Amino acid sequence: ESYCGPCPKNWICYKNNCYQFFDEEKNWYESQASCMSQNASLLKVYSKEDQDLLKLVKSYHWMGLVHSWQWEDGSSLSPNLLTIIEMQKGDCALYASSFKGYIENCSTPNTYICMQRTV
Amino acid sequence: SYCGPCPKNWICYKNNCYQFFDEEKNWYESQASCMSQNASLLKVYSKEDQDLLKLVKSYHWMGLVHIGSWQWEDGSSLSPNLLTIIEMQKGDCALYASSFKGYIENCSTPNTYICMQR
Ligand SMILES: CN(C)C(=O)[C@@H](NC(=O)c1cc(-c2ccnn2C)ccc1-c1ccc(C(F)(F)F)cc1)c1cccc(C(F)(F)F)c1
Repeated sequence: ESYCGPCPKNWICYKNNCYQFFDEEKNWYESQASCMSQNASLLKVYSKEDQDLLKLVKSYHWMGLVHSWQWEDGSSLSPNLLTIIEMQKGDCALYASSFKGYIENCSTPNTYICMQRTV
Repeated sequence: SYCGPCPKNWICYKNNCYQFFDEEKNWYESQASCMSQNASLLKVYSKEDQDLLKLVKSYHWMGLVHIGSWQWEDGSSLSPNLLTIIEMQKGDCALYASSFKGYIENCSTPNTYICMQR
């Protein structure tokens, strides 16, 4: 038993991370700017256990992974977290279940997931 | 602010706790499963407080049953203007589907289910 947060009211909270799904399709850069305007970043995958809700996410959504692969915050992609699969020539990646990243053209519009860490 | 309290591995949203269960069970077995977790099946009371339900994919048991109207496990009645009820099978139980639909279903049919706690 626990509390979850802190998060803004309109975000899903799970294991002290805040998540928000955006259905208006945008390219990777526009998606990044949208999350930033909400004091957040695109989804960062750092723990299969602490982010196991991602097993339930269907369809395909921008996350903050760019091409080695690294996150927006400049940190590296830890091994054993995502299976990166070629799909379209590009330097950005879409999250899909379960813990997959599909390589995609950064200019192609897609739905996206923003995330705020609380620590 | 903070959301909860909830059990550690449940989703929290606007102070309600939600858990999806992938093992298919009939309505009665699903009700017993949620009760074992000191919870109940999903109750829908507000499209605003529960707008995350717009994002739910597929069909899942909720706590709505027919006896002279539809009622939740807790005995309260279905509020008007909350769910569109759709009938394509003979039954006395209902599956939730987005967006704010209830599909009448045979209580004996195995389905995935959503538990909720508050
Ligand atoms: C992109 N989005 C939005 C998805 O993918 C959504 N996924 C499913 O709703 C979803 C898909 C499945 C599933 C397995 C195989 N096919 N499908 C559709 C099986 C179950 C669910 C599910 C059911 C109930 C709940 C609930 F009620 F406990 F919360 C949460 C998920 C989604 C992912 C993560 C969180 C949410 C939510 F609801 F919290 F906002 C929704």
